[PDB]
Amino acid sequence: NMDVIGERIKRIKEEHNSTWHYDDENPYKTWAYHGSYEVKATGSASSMINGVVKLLTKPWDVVPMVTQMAMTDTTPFGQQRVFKEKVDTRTPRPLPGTRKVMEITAEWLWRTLGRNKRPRLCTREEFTKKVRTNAADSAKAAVEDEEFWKLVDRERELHKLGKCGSCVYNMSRAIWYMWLGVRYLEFEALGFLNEDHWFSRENSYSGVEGEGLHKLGYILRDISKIPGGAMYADDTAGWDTRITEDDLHNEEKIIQQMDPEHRQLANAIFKLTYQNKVVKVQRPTPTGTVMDIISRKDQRGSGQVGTYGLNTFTNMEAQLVRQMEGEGVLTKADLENPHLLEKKITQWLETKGVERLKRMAISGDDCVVKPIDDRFANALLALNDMGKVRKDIPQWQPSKGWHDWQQVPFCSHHFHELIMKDGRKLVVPCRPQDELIGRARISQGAGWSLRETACLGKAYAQMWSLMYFHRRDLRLASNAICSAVPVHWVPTSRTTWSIHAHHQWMTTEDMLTVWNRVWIEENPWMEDKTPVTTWENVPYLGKREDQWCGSLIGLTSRATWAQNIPTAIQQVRSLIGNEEFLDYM
Ligand SMILES: COc1cccc(S(=O)(=O)NC(=O)c2cc(-c3ccc(C#CCO)s3)c(OC)cc2OC)c1
Ligand SMILES: [Zn+2]
Ligand SMILES: [Zn+2]
Repeated sequence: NMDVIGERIKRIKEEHNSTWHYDDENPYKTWAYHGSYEVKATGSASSMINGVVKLLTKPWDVVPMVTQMAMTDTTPFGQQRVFKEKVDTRTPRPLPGTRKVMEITAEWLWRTLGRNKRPRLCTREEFTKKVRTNAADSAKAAVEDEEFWKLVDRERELHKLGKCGSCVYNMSRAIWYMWLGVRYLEFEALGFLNEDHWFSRENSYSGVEGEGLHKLGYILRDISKIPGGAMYADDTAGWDTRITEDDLHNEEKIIQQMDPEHRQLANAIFKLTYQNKVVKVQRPTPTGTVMDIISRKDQRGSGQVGTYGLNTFTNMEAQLVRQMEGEGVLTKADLENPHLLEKKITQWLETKGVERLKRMAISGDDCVVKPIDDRFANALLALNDMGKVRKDIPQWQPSKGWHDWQQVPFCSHHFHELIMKDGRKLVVPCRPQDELIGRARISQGAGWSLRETACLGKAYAQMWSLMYFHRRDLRLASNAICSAVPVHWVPTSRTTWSIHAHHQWMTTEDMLTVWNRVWIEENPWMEDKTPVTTWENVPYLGKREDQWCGSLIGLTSRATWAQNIPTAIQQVRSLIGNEEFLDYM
């Protein structure tokens, strides 16, 4: 194993020769520990509060879920405890028959995904445009520096020789150039999966990449029209820690479809930074803070370019295998059998495979499956054996599914069908309101002026008018924030990092205009393109559903808040100063 990771460790070792030591009190049990050196502690024990949102959401100052979100520890203490709880595990190797089925499904799935698309290398100018159309960070400074690209070419030459000198996963401008350089190289070799939308619904059948939150509900509603059993949405306990060496080897079959110059670089990414990895993690000691240098041959690194796509691929594969088990194609004896018959797996994939993928909505580790019948609830042999053990349920307890798509959890949301005053139906996204308010009340980082804080508040208020308008409290709060923040101020920073976020709320354009564009114009499931001219024609959940999902409607504190909200608006206005403001109440 030292033949792949050696050069990276030797460099860190040499660079930190003053403080390099082998700490014998290290907590690594499944990760290989190479040594430590001294660092300055990074992180915060709590999270910075957005005072603009907090002032306009008074009834939530006392809500437990709202307070909990305002915490979250990124210090070496918090960092060590998250590592201990999840990341320091070992997944038992899947049985020989399970490995055989997985391998056959992986080959077939890769041929299907690349039936119209051809893999290709991504470029410096693509990476440059992405960094630029995100920054408006020291990443835009690096991208503009020629010496950064020279380090990239040096590293790539080592990768062409099957060597790695500086691609280290992190749990001076030199270390940062090595980090951004590692991400460019990964973007170069595997970025095509994201950039050329290999996991779009049209290309993957089960995928939902590029759809966006406002469309996931409609996709769930279309899956419900297919004959079969209930809709299952089982959560995996730490999906990324459950990615095995057999998973990684199946994921790399994609290199067979690549041009030779591309294959070489993708192989270097797999073999050197996925199937082997050098990791840096901060640890508090009595003497101070240290950086630990660890390594391992499996698991997925969350902060990686290929993570979403390769997780979507492996989950699509794992769910097809569970469907085969559910249908009787895969038995307990088959899973234990190394000399298992490939023919029936092939026959099922070639005759039923695409139809079976159409029954699913898969986004990373997130899945919804509508099997042909309910035998699927008890088809747990392959799932547990593959290592995709379900979260908070005994291993052999049958899965509980839903006979109503509106009750199905997917991507931290559930989805409602609303009837508009004009008779038209909308499918809207919903999540517990405490999470939405809790998230909006968090400002990202320290040393942020009122302008930047208010603008982030406007971005959250505008995300709510576009996605969560059907929530009474959120439409009021959103109007209140847009009344307190100057009209010509542009929403800054991001409200979310989700791949399902398209950020149409990042504008000074009228929100009712953006609403019509998303929900009417661009909406393929809205046949009648008649615009909605007033927000009074933009619907709400029924009071009871609103209450079921976290609303404070019907509470005295909420009535007191709604009554006194112009007073709070004026206090934010008077503190921001003399600018142009608009009354939305
Ligand atoms: C990923 O892991 C996290 C962990 C903690 C925090 C966060 S976060 O605050 O940065 N984001 C979310 O909580 C969050 C947001 C969304 C969306 C919101 C609006 C959207 C739209 C549109 C139309 O284009 S999409 C979403 O949609 C599926 C899924 C999300 O989470 C699973 C993320
Ligand atoms: Zn490298
Ligand atoms: Zn809801």
